[PDB]
Amino acid sequence: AIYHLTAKTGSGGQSARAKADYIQREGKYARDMDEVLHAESGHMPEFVERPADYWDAADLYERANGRLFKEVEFALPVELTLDQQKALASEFAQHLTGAERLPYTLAIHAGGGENPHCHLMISERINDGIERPAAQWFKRYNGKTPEKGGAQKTEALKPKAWLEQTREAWADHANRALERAGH
Ligand SMILES: [Mn+2]
Ligand SMILES: [Mn+2]
Ligand SMILES: [Mn+2]
Repeated sequence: AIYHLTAKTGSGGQSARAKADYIQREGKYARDMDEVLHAESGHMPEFVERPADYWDAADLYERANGRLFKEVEFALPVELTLDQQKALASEFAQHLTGAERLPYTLAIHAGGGENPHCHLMISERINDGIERPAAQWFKRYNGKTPEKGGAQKTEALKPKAWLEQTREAWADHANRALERAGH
């Protein structure tokens, strides 16, 4: 079957922290988590103690005309069990952020019960393993001396072909998961 996937960037009055708290049902929404079946983040730099700490910095330090994150949304196969959905979502997140270790946060939602879906926000900053304070992470990159500037930005999510290529990738992933699940 077809599992539609869409995507958009957040710079108008978009707040990374608010978005992260909403999809994970954290913070103010801590008293309404039934909609969240799973949540996970990855590739977070050392200064981050909690995923939200990364989004807080992004909101407090990224320049106005900067890309706070790329939000991706995709439906999950209903036949799959929750564990199978968890593995699939994680697997696909790695597919999009694993090469360049782009920090990300994803959450799986129980759309009613007939429409399970996944929200995934990707930070377009390359984690090179070099420690940088929160106030320095989003500064401009310094090619000559990486440790003295911000994390380098990635252009991998900007190409025009990226959307359909991601859809084809998601399809290949969902399909693969379905067959080895018996379906
Ligand atoms: Mn892959
Ligand atoms: Mn990884
Ligand atoms: Mn949702």
